[PDB]
Amino acid sequence: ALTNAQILAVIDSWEETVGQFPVITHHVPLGGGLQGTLHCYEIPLAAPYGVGFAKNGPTRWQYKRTINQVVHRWGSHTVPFLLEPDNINGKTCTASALCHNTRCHNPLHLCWESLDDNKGRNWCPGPNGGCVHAVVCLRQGPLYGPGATVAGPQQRGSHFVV
Amino acid sequence: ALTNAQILAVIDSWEETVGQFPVITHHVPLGGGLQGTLHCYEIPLAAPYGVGFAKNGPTRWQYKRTINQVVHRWGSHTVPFLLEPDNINGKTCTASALCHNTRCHNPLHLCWESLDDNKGRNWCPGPNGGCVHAVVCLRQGPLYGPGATVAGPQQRGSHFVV
DNA sequence: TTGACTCTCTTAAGAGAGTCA
DNA sequence: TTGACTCTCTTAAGAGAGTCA
Ligand code: NA
Ligand code: NA
Ligand SMILES: [Zn+2]
Ligand SMILES: [Zn+2]
Ligand SMILES: [Zn+2]
Ligand SMILES: [Zn+2]
Repeated sequence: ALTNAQILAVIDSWEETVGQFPVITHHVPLGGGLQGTLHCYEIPLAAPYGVGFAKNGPTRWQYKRTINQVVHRWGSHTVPFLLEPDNINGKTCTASALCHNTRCHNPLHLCWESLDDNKGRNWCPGPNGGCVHAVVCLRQGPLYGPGATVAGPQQRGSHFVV
Repeated sequence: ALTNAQILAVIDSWEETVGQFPVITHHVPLGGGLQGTLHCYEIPLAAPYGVGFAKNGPTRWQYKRTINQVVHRWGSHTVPFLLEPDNINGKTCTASALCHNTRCHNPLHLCWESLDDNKGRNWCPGPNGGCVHAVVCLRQGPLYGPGATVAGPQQRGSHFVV
């Protein structure tokens, strides 16, 4: 098994490589009618992506290192959390993009939480609009708002009460 | 089936059958420290379920009627909305349960919206805690709250800024 | 040891369609 | 015509593992 030192070395190699990705400045809603700025470190759209990186899906990548003749591989966003517990409350931990930008690999834009917590950030009003997440959101979620509901609750007869 | 009169016939027969389901009272959080009461009309746990109804999955059912000697079938929760557009902004319309109770078929607890809008109601603060859904929620979402994040954003070196 | 491809799987909100009696 | 079962698929947030040179 990899030692703590080997794991830290893996995290260091990842940061050095991701830190050289193109840095894109984005203006984003924060909630409460305010605007902020996020700086995303974005993996390239096509190969080559960077030392150790390869694409396994349309917006999925993996990071690979060979140690003592053995090949090790991790999801490209999971590396910052290799020294953390990998489950909580019986649920698997997942890399959760606070910037909602799948190509970004900035570890300051990622957290480590259940898939339900991860998903729910899509609808959060944001750090200046009422976010109650203990690890606070960086921006208002892209899907927050009144929605586009086609038809509401309704009945034709009188069989039902609310 | 095809004509307006036949579709109205399907909706009326469905309302009559579901109107005989057992009515179960559920007390629910509304947000803002307040509580309300909903009356769900719950499909039985095992067969028989009711005229026209059959189970295709653990929490999935279908309604079936024979019209013009042909069998027509729909998802158990879609029948109230058979006269509505079946898409919006190029996204499929889905039956969304405002009471978050899958066995419930009370049409006063259903709406018709994209799968993203549907999912997002799981994290809404509720009608007394700040819901902004244009078709308003009936309760606070079951997954609303601070979350259980294991690790927050972090870096080991000095290569990244927020 | 490394790059650039290939394939299938998980979750929880939702679906369509076939086999028998 | 009606009832009671069987199977796989969709979406968008996430994953693991094989092949070849
Ligand atoms: Na996310
Ligand atoms: Na729902
Ligand atoms: Zn980012
Ligand atoms: Zn938040
Ligand atoms: Zn209900
Ligand atoms: Zn709401």
